[PDB]
Amino acid sequence: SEFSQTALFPSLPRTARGTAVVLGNTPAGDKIQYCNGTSVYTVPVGSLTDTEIYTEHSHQTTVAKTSPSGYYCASGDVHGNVRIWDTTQTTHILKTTIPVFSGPVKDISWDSESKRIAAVGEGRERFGHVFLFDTGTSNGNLTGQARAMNSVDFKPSRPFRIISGSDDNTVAIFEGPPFKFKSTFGEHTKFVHSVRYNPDGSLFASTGGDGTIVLYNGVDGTKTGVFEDDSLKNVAHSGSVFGLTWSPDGTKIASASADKTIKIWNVATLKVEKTIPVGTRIEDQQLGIIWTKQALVSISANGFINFVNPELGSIDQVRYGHNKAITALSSSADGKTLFSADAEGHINSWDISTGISNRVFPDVHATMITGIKTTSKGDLFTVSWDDHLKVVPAGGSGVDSSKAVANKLSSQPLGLAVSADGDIAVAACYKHIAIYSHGKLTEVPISYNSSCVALSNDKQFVAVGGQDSKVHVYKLSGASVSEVKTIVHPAEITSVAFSNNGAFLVATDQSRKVIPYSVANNFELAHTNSWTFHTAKVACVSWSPDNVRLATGSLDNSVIVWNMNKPSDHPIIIKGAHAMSSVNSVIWLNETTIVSAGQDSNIKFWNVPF
Repeated sequence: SEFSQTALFPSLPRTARGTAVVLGNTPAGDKIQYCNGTSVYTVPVGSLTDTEIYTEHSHQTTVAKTSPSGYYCASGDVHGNVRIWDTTQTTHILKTTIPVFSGPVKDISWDSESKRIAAVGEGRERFGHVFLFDTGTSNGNLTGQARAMNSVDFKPSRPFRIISGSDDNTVAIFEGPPFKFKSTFGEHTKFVHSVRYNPDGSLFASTGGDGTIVLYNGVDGTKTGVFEDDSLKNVAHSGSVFGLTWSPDGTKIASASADKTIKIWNVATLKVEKTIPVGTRIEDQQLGIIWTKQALVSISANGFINFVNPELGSIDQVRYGHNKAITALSSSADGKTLFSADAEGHINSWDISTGISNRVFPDVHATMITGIKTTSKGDLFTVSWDDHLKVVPAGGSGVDSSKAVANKLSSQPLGLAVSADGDIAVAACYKHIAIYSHGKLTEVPISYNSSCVALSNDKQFVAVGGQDSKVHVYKLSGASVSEVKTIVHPAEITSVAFSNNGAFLVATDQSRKVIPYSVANNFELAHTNSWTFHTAKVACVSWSPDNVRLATGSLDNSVIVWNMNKPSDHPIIIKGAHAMSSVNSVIWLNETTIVSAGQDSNIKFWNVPF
């Protein structure tokens, strides 16, 4: 009512080296599903801003699958929980939730009728469970394999069957309902990571650590062939195969491997038609893959989403982003570009209007970036816990990190402020106020530990928040500072910002207070009202271009919009702006538009009318 979300640049899937990423998809195949944090993402192969998120799991999400009917989605987590919910409405009403076993769910499978669900993983009491979706009633017994079950799939045609892959190196097949163990197959010599039936259920294939792909008769599970690459010796891949998927017509199979390639195989000839190399880096290993009626997607170890053109044997599109906590944002002066930085030093550029992303490479930092700022000349200023302040030139690749000027800092940078043109940059460090201008770094030692910084638009003031529960305001001339005000807070300062017109300075502290000061009144309190609505640490603050409204992001998952003109009015509270996640950064793109980023790797845009 008082606000609405206009867009989302979604988190990439969570990844773990040498671990499979299982994807789900909608009936039309127009959208895929994957997980990060405690959420389930439904990403369209069409849009880049209309992804949908479902965040009701209380534990780290592992896999999510939408029913053939398309009305429901069954998602599991590391604790063995499987939630079944409506995907059609913004309410996502829970139909059923059930703890299938004590341990992480690794894969889930809906049956053709959308009446049954099979879940496999690492339980103490069992590695798999099959039950009716609406009632939660057991539909059989998946006992049979000795170790964790990594993959599971229903035979889409009658007579119904269920196949599974396990860490015991075996493939198992069950018949029913009620489902019961039928047989085990031992073609594989290492962990089985993926087992899948073709669209008509006449056949299914398996693959895993041994790098081989075996083909089987869908009803009895008798081996009918193996896919081998003529360029290799009796194997399909030169390393572990984390997943395989069938083309819509069932004539081809695509596999994703640790050998950094995606291969398209012809089912009839059992030969590889095309090998699609992603790159030479360990980040290029392929950990998951899925072929829908509208797209073939493969996931890199770095989280990137690769759209494959099976016909041309090439990568059509690649979506970048983040799967680790976003820690800083900056938007271009012209409002067309947004830069985002994360806890692991990765930076992405985004076209604000389209959502198209670009990953800065090589990385500007190998660790935690606590500040980033773009300037009117394309330069990109950054500070990181590798104790450096770097300036990266622009649009030649867009940001040739390869030509960034690095400057070692004396102490850890916790905040960054840079003038519009990049003439002056100031970094609040643990034991210094670092100033960079005209290619020279000057570091003023301070007797307190700073926590944040803000530079006034006219470049005359520098406000430094401190762990001494004080806001130190200085008049700046070159790298020479003169303190003109020391503002006392009841707790440690967490963030600061000057309004564009320089009329106000706002500071937030660990007591959860948000306090603005009148610069014209020598930094005296602008109002007596207590703006203490956040129920958790305030992590960031930013002013609207109107110099009246401001916004704060907090560890309590919300963004709050404050109004300097009506201090006693209740503020606008976007509750759960970033569900189960802290809002680390916020910026006003215009008088009624805010962009937020959180620990959840999500970047959200909000419209907040006057």
